[PDB]
Amino acid sequence: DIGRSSVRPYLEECTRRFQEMFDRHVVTRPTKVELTDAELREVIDDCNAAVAPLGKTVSDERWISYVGVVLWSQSPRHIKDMEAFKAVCVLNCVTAVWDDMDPALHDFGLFLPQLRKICEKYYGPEDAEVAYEAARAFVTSDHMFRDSPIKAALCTTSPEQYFRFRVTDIGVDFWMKMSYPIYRHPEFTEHAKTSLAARMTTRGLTIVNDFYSYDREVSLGQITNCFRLCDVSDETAFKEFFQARLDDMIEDIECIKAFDQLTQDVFLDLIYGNFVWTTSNKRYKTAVNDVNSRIQ
Amino acid sequence: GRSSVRPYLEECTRRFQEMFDRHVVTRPTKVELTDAELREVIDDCNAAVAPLGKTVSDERWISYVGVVLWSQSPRHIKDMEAFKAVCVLNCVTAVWDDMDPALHDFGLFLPQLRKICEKYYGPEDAEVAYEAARAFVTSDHMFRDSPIKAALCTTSPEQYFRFRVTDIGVDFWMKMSYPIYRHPEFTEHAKTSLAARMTTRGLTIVNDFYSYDREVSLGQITNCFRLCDVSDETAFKEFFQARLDDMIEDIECIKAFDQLTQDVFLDLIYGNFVWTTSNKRYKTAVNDVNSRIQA
Ligand SMILES: [Cl-]
Ligand SMILES: [Cl-]
Ligand SMILES: [Mg+2]
Ligand SMILES: [Mg+2]
Ligand SMILES: [Mg+2]
Ligand SMILES: [Mg+2]
Ligand SMILES: [Mg+2]
Ligand SMILES: [Mg+2]
Repeated sequence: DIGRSSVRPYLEECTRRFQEMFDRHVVTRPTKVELTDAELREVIDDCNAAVAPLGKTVSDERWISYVGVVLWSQSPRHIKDMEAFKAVCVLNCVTAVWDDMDPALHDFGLFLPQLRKICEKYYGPEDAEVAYEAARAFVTSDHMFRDSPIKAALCTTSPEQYFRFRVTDIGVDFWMKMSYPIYRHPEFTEHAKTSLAARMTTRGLTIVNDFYSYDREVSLGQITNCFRLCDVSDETAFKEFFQARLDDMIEDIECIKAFDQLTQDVFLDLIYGNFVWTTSNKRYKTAVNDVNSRIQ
Repeated sequence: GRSSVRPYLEECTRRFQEMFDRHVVTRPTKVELTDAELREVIDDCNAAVAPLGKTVSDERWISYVGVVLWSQSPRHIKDMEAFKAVCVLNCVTAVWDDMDPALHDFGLFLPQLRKICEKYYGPEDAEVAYEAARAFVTSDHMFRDSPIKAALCTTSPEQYFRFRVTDIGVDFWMKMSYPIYRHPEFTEHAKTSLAARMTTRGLTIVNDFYSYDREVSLGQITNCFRLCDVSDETAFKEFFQARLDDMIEDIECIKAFDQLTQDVFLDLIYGNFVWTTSNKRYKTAVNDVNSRIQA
């Protein structure tokens, strides 16, 4: 019940502890990519050009709120392909719309060609297929698991089962497989394609997202959130659960430091940058305001 | 003696089997190949690894291929050409897994993997199977003397099994096996790698226990039982129970999948155990079936 329906009492302390953790384990700050107004407008118009078959209009402010994760969580010091950057901007945004849509509106025949059109505009032939398959797999997974028994089992059993589901469902495998062309770094490209890149970063992305999206998701009956494993109405059990998740994040980050310099740079900018964006998006500042729910 | 799980061999085998009978229930069935299929498979295996210069005996091929014969899901098979492809791809990449890396020639071996995939698979599936084979052999190579491998295999069971999702080859297996079944739900789980992540621990814990002696004699660190002091019967006992607990949890969550997919997942884990307990490979440290000869 409502005594369990929000993580608001822990908002300030957990935000502080998240930042404390990154300052002591990552150290290097994330950094915005600033697109021009023309580049931002190109991205947005391509976004509108992808969801228009599905019928709905999406405001500039909604697009800008979706695209911030790409602006904050890539690795600017290592970028070599700004066309691949813009592709990740568009692909991220249009599949976030899909993630927010009611499944009865998931028209694959109309939407999948639009995803391919994006990948072919921005990527070479081989990259286009890799980016497109991951986009296809991501939107199919989100459709697949709406009120699936599989999701219920994997989210309610253990943190191990839940994070295993999230390697795909949170979109990080997709992210890696559309982002390696930005960097054109051979080791990073191989970790992206084995999905080791996604598995190394899944928990740090997921735990942060789950904390700040918890209120919205429970109000909408969405079960894919690790803090639904613990009783968030008891401070003691919550704090103990939360420390376990910080420990998870720390172990991952320290193992990431065994990767080569450029690769760990990208991995860590992703995790820390997602945190910075997540704490500045109004999507995650009520259960249900007008920038995150709508309609069903 | 410190690198051997020999004192634990009988009890752990019994406990493994008891676990499967209780939690899986239905046993695996071994695929019978005719003489012509088996000779087609071995001929293509030899043709594929010939440019790497190391002869491989029929007996060695048969030892590699048994895992495919035992760990697929016979009552759901629809495409025996894809089945034969998995036989060949499994065996040739197992030889690669047993090669000194100085003999890894990607320029000679990668086109042999492509030629196998194009023979047995439709056009999309040949790409999916080829990429996963490429991913597997490249990973085995690039992690051979690697601080990344050291970190993931020494830190925690959690980091270890994360590396094994790729390293043991199960993601490869799923991406080349889905065409055998033509089951739409199974094909998607294969392509997201959820299939692989559900089955990794049950495959890895079994294989690790029985390949431990061989691996530590060859200086191979990719084995979860190197996380515990196998010379401490109390510490080993507690560790082994924790790994059984991991297998049980995975298996009970697999049962939430649709009936066919769950048959394929559980046949894979249990069939692998049945094959492993009768593979000669695992019966010495290094024997001249599974020798990767060196130095
Ligand atoms: Cl959900
Ligand atoms: Cl190894
Ligand atoms: Mg989602
Ligand atoms: Mg969502
Ligand atoms: Mg969320
Ligand atoms: Mg190996
Ligand atoms: Mg091996
Ligand atoms: Mg082994």
